[PDB]
Amino acid sequence: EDAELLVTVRGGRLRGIRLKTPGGPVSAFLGIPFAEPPMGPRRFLPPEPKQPWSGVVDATTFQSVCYQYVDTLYPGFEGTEMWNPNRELSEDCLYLNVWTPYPRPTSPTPVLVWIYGGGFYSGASSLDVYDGRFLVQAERTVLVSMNYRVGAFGFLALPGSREAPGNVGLLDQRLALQWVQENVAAFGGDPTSVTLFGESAGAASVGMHLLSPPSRGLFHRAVLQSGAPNGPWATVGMGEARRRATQLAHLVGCPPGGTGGNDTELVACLRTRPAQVLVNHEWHVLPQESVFRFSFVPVVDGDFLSDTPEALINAGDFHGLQVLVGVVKDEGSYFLVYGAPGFSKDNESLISRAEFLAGVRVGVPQVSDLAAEAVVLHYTDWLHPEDPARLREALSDVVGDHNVVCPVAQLAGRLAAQGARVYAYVFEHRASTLSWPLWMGVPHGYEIEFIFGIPLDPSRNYTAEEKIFAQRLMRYWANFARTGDPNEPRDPKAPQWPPYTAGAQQYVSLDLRPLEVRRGLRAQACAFWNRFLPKLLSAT
Amino acid sequence: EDAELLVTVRGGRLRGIRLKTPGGPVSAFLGIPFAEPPMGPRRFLPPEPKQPWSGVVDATTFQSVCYQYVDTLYPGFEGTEMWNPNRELSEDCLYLNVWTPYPRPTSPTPVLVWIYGGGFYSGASSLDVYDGRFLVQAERTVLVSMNYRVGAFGFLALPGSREAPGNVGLLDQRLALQWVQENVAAFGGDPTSVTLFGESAGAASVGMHLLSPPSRGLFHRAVLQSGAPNGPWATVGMGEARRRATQLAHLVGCPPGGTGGNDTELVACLRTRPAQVLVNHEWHVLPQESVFRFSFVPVVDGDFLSDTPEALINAGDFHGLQVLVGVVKDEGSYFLVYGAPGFSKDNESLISRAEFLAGVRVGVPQVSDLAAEAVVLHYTDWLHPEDPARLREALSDVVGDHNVVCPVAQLAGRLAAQGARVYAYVFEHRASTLSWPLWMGVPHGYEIEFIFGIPLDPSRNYTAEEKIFAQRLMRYWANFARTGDPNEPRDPKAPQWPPYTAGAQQYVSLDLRPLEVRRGLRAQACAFWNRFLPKLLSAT
Ligand SMILES: NC(=O)c1cc[n+](CCCn2ccnc2/C=N/O)cc1
Ligand SMILES: NC(=O)c1cc[n+](CCCn2ccnc2/C=N/O)cc1
Repeated sequence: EDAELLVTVRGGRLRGIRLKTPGGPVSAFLGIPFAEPPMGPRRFLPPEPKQPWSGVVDATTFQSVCYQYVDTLYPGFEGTEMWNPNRELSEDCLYLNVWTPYPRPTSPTPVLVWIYGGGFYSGASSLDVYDGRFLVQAERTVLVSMNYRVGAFGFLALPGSREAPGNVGLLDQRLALQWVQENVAAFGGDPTSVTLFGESAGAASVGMHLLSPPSRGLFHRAVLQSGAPNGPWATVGMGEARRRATQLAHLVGCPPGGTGGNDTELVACLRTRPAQVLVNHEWHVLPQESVFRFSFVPVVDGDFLSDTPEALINAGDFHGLQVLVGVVKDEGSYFLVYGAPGFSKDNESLISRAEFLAGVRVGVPQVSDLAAEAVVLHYTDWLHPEDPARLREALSDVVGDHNVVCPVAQLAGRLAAQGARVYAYVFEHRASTLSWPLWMGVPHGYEIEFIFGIPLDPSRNYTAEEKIFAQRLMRYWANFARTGDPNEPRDPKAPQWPPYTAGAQQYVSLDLRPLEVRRGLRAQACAFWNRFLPKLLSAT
Repeated sequence: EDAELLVTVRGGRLRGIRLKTPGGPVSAFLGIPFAEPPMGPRRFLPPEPKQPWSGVVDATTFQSVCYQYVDTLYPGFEGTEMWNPNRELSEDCLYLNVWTPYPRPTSPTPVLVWIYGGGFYSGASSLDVYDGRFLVQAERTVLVSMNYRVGAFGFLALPGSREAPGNVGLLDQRLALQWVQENVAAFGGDPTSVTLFGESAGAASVGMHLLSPPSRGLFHRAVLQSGAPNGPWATVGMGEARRRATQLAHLVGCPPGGTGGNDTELVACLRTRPAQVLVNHEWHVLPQESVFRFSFVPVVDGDFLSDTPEALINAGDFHGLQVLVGVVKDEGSYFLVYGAPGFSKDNESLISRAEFLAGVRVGVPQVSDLAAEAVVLHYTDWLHPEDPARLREALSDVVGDHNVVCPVAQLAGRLAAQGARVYAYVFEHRASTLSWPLWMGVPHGYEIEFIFGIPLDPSRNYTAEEKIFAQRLMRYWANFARTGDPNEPRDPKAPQWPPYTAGAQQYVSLDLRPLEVRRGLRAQACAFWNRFLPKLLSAT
């Protein structure tokens, strides 16, 4: 037994495991319980801190994945199954993982806290692409990642009641952040240099912690990848959250016909149902047929979020804060094979204009007929209004701009103009091992494997240029964690990454080629979403 | 060493296995290849007989399941998992199984041949509910069950071409019937007393072998359980079969962008696609939103079926043939949860009047607005036209009568009036271990476990009375297989089972109570489907 695999924390002792990288070993502590199991009477309730334990807790393997829907659209397909749970499903899932270099750093080291995405209905910290053994070995930093409750178990909200207050999945993340403040020093980490970074729903979660006062004192830097809290999918109304929760209870037989009419007996009936029963009816509570919309998401309850995320961003101070935001080239292509008519991953998806007009109503739900007419005007090439290849790219840009790119550009503009130093990027490299069709380009979620240094894994068929590209990306994220600046504090030979300002709107392209500075995060297209369309809906 | 576990057939030698029953041992020969693997260039082609092999083929375990869609509507639910494949999926699946008593019968024994159901898109002969160790031990008969290609691999039809002629899944069953004629004597079976029996799509398959001359001379008695070849779901036209096959090719990228669209190049493109790719787009070719409809079913091609099953039944002679038909009480309740609005297995499914009107358009597709009005009249109790419990039962009877009961009642009428001795039953016992909700009553598919003597398995939690009831049904089915008459030839004390005639229309009820003769297989309801509705559609 080695001396660096035994660590004592405020709850007790843990035995870690020594992972192996092509360039040196690394210590890991996988499966640390940071909360009591939210089972039985504690379902839908905020997390309670883990009670101290006797003996040594085995932290050599990942723990259970929180109960979640499992994607069955393309069974056996690598592109979809790489995001499915790789452990057993259980409500006993509130566990975090810590990677630390070997030998353990004798000086305090910056800490990176990863929050997985998955539309607030799925995801796990044990996926292969979230392996932090390569980022910790190459850049000698401390990586922490936790599981949080997703779906109804983490975001079912009956606003007003105390049996289902909502946003408990966000409280799972906050409790894990407090755990890092109280225990990351035992692993060689600096609790005064914590960098939150997440992707999609994790990026939205990172943004919601910026807007929540109790969570702001737990980290110092933020990285939002392909997501933002002001997105049209990230939050839901107090009344809509009550309707979605009530219909879910109706589908599972709650309340028993017909006694009961208050939230106390409604939640009491939900707590008796098996976990899989609630999951099988999760998608049946959405109001409309749509893509990029999810049943149970964070709610604006006045507690965790005192107001809407857009309001908190406009009227907030962000001085002394470094933020790194960015998107991929084709944000919307991934979500079109999940409901848009005429789209299939097994053909070229050469849609007609009739299918394009129907896809706009699916990609942009809850809009008037006039608002839909404005969308098809701005995204139609009127020289070739019937070209299937251009209509395919157009609908991909419609979903991408409406859901990811423009809410990110809106957030990045307000952050830089209110004190924060913001850096922006656009990931434009398609991995050579990508199993999705070519017409999707660089889809949503496929920059994560390069940030985590997955191409360094010799058992995978990546190219030599992609391995160098992975190390360069790991340097950017690490430099931003230590200094708050992605540039190398002493490098003059490499091109510089200029900050993003509301006026110049400068960003860089991440590719196999060196850095290239550009201007405008789709400024012309996002002016329609952020400026005009709000006013087009105010007048019905 | 047991000598009765080594059998030589016309292809080679086989090593069997001796299974255990609470009343004695039984020899089993599971996984006997009866055809060459239909892979590569043989996909969509008729089966070729298995060429003789050297050595000894191991017949001690079930072989692979044919490629098929897997139900993911209720993951982990016993009611649906029990029909999913229990072996690896592979196109190498043409294997049959033989159960024979120990000691091997020294006299020729009648042979039962089982054909599984599953809407021609799924099913396997290796399911636990199809285990023939109990029927063979208790009644000392020979039970044979085979796999046949389902879905597109067994019923994709481009009529006209020889690259995808259609009905090859039915030809897989015929080749297994010819195998029984040539080799069942080696197991102690009588090839002059072969009794076909299937359920749902298997029952329709048994009915289609009665109407095909080449298959007629391979068996002598037939049992059709909850299915008939004249059902609105069992067949499809040559034009519709071409449209469904062409769209499936389009969804998988066939033909390539700029290639000719003839049948030779189209089937050649489908043979290059992986098996799972064709399965993932199987349900995307149905024309309308409907229940109890399946993509690739047998086609009326003029070869296997010279005319429609309805025509061949009317213009056919059935003298010297004993048929046993029957249905369960609640045939339609199972299919409601797959798409009828307001239906869910986890609540009471107390639908409204508006949901009932929408469910009629789903349960009875392809009909005009006036035809749907007539269905609403016959199945609405106008004294309580909005009672949710009565509307739930009404839509269950709508789907049950339209798809199962009335197509069965018409088949039994024309058979008895044209020389065949027909016996009819109605299964009315709900199993005590049934996991489906109580409002479904006796769902479709849950009499099979009692015919196969599953309650005799000690590991199951069935009641004592259900074991005696299982032995009764095994006696009825065996007596029919032996003599063509389900009644006991030695016991005049038990109530007799009278034949079904076109005038008296007599049947019996099967439950824990003794036999009870009734009259009319939904005579008033089926007169609407079999007599009036065809005339209502002729005048549009
Ligand atoms: N069982 C169903 O009918 C069903 C419907 C919709 N979904 C939503 C798929 C997820 N999705 C939709 C739009 N974008 C996404 C995200 N995919 O990662 C799943 C299942
Ligand atoms: N949304 C889908 O991908 C889909 C899956 C399965 N189906 C068919 C389910 C099975 N079924 C439908 C109607 N009747 C049945 C019988 N099931 O046993 C339809 C659509």
